[PDB]
Amino acid sequence: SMDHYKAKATRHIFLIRHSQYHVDGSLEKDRTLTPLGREQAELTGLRLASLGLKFNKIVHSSMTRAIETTDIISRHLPGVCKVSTDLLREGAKPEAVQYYEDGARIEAAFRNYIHRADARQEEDSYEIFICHANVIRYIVCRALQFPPEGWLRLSLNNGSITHLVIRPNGRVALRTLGDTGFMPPDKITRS
Amino acid sequence: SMDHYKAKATRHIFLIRHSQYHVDGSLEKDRTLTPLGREQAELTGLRLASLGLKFNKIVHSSMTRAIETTDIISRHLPGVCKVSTDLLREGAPVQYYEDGARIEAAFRNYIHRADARQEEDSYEIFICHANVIRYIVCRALQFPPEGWLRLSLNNGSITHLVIRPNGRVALRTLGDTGFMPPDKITRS
Ligand SMILES: [Cl-]
Ligand SMILES: [Cl-]
Repeated sequence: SMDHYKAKATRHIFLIRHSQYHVDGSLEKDRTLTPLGREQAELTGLRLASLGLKFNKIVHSSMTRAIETTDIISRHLPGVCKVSTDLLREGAKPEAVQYYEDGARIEAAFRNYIHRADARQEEDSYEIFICHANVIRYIVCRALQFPPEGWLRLSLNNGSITHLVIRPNGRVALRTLGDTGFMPPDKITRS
Repeated sequence: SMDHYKAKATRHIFLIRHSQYHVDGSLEKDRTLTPLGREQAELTGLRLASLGLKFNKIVHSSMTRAIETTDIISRHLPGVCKVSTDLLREGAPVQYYEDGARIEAAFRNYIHRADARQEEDSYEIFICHANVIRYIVCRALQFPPEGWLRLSLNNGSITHLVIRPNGRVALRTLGDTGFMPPDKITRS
């Protein structure tokens, strides 16, 4: 649950991990989805469209993998606005500096997108965020008031759907985590 | 992760919540699956069988709703041994102290206990109720057990924990019913 949180209606937060991608592309623009990754994103779009929900917004990382996952999923959700954000990117001892930076960035995403309620919300909301495993796991554990170690102990599939429900008083329920039940096992990957 | 734990191989723990059942049934023998519940169990059985895994065991609650969910799922898993246990039974929706103690006992007997005989990676199914599944997840991951009620598990859902030999635990999915059509999904 969440301290100092007050929103006007319930929020349904769907956190989608980007699909399988070419980790070894030289430049960020080369780090596109794999053919399997494109099929994963089709399955995720099919699933989301099948829920009978009107989504308010798709917010997505500006990394190539997340833009492409979004391009595919959005075809299934005609009329839903898309917002690109650099805040949901991952940055380029190296390890410690990178973790320090990533910590700040994932907390920033939490505060900006999850803890921050919109004063202009007028009904229950259904919000899609397409991004990466660190920020998704972190948001889940942060929202549920789990320990700082905790997010590293989750492991989420490519194209997976995580559903958090946030009540106006800040009560949080995790309805599903890392759901790829809608994908055949021969399409399921972690990277 | 878990302290005082050394296993020989990795264990894949699949925690399945019983399907939808008749909550108002008078006696425990009347609290059977609803027709939709039988449908949910079939979907969960189909999903489990599709994973290409030879499951080592199916451990289930001795409650009617769990026995019935198991009956259906086991049809999809021929040859897999089944063990009934009262350790996974739930009490009513200060007797609650002993129900609490029993979920800890369950965690200890089934999850924290590794088999010295198991030298190969194992795949273990537990079919039981939302309270003990949520507790197990929190305990295995060293989350505040009071976190338990922040987790919501659909009927017939699959929750998957991975336990490495050194006791490191990963949560791979929680409350997965993505294999069920939306109109078949229930929480009670
Ligand atoms: Cl991303
Ligand atoms: Cl049960």
